[PDB]
Amino acid sequence: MTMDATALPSELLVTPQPLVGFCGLDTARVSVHKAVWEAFSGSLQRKAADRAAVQYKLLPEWYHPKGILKRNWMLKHLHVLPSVVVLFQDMEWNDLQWTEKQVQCAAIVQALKNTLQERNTRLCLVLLQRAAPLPPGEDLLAAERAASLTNACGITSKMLFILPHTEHLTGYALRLESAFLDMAQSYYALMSKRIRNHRDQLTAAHTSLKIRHQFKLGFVAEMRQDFSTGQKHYFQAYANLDEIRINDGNCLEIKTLAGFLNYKICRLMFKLKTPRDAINQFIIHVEKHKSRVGFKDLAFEHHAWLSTQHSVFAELFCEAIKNGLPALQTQHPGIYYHKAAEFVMKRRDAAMEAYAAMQASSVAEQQANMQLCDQERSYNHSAAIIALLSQAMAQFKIYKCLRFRKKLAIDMAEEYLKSGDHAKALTLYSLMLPDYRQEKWTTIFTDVLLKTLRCALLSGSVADYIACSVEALSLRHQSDQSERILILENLWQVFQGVPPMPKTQLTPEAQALWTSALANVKSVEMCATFERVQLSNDDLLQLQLIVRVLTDIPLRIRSFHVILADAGNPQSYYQLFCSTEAQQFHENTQLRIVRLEAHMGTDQVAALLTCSSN
Repeated sequence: MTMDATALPSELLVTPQPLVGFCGLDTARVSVHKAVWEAFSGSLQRKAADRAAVQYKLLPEWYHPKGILKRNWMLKHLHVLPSVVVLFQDMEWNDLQWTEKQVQCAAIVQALKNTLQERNTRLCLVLLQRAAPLPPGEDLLAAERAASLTNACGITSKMLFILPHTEHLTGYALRLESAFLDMAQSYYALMSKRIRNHRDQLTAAHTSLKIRHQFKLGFVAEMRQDFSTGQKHYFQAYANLDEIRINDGNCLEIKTLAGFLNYKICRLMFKLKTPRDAINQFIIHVEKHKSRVGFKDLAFEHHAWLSTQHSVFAELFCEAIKNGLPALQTQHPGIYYHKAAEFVMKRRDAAMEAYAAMQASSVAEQQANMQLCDQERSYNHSAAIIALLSQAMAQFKIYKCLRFRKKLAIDMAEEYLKSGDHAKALTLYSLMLPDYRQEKWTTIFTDVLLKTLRCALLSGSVADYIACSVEALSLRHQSDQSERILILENLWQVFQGVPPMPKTQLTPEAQALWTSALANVKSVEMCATFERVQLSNDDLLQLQLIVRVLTDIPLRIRSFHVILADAGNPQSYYQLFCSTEAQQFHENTQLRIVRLEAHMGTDQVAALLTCSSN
């Protein structure tokens, strides 16, 4: 009435299936019963369609509805009440043991039916036989047994069954499956009759009860593989939810109900091979819900639910893929993963100012908001962003949308930086530079480059630091000149061991990081100019390579080395006296330079723009 219709998150996320249960038993009877139990699980072994959909639980102002009034009654409707109960003993004709088992089985099934009457589950009686098969029509004592047991508890003869050995037990377990299915379905149809005869009446326009009735009958139809009546009922329940215009800040219960039935309807669509329907539903719903909230909006609201909603819908997509629905994938494989990811980022941000407002001051219900603040503080982990982008990246790779994998990987790296775990971030950036450099998009390339330098300096990975710095040098004309100069001087500093000057930009811990390093770390665009390739019998070659500098700020002129190329035999412009080659070797000789060995100001470039052949 005033309480919530249903409060179960992730209700029956698993495929709803028929559920038959029966009384708990000791280890030795179940030890004889083993072969029967793995005969049951052979359906799990066999293909799912060959598997009977049933499952095994193995237990030990109008007036409100029965069994429907509560969400806990509802959860009971899930599993707590199997639609079939079967009492297990062995059927064994005997002399005195026969009578003893008669008396005891009669009494126990008597209590069992005393339990089962109100819950209306019918109690079918199936008994094991290890003895030789009985020819029907031969034993009149079997007839007396049937009479006595049937009159013991009112369970009819047809309900009674016999459990033979495996070669027959297989087919008879299967026909048992069929009978259990039939009587469960009869139960479910009856229970739906209950629902409908309740539905005819109304509690003077509450319609929450109506939603409960549709949702219960959704259980029923989903359960019975109808897949249709339930989804119609879900549609109608959601509609009547809508006609309930929001009274007040209690939009959250509405949104939760919406998400529940929304999952239900979408997945039921996916069961029915109606992807377009599902897509339109989920969009319609999510922007409806975006428009839903106006206030409070404690920034818990609209963020967590929306992210979870996208999450669930991508999960439904994956369910569809498991089914085999590629119509939705060929358009876009991992649609809502990274929308959910951006929503959880927004959620962390919202948490930031939620904190901030909590520092403002903190007479009714306010303590609840306080525990809310604390609980979302628990949520400040935001590794969920990482997981969501992980799934998004995988799914994007599934259909070759590499642009977005790169974008979401940079998002991963930047949140790693917010995570502080700059190491993984620099690993990502290290992988991500080459693709952009090939891509030539000169805007983005420097934009990621400055961040990559930031990661290198914080990490103290001086090798990557210098490499990305020198590639920035090669074409740094987009940025300001003095910054180029500072980069270069920091580079020389670190080649000869001096820490970089942005000391306030650095922290003592990172100081330790890169003071520690360089123990293993060892060893502007210009051109190689060879005057004479394909050497003849006698010649000489001097400094003809021309070291053009694209950077404005000059490279300091101290030294340089060129390593004599092994091709064949092992051996503002600045033109100088270096002039290595002055000797004679064998003819038909060519040359090719690995790296600059740039000892002008720096020791060496460590980045391969020392072209071999232009």
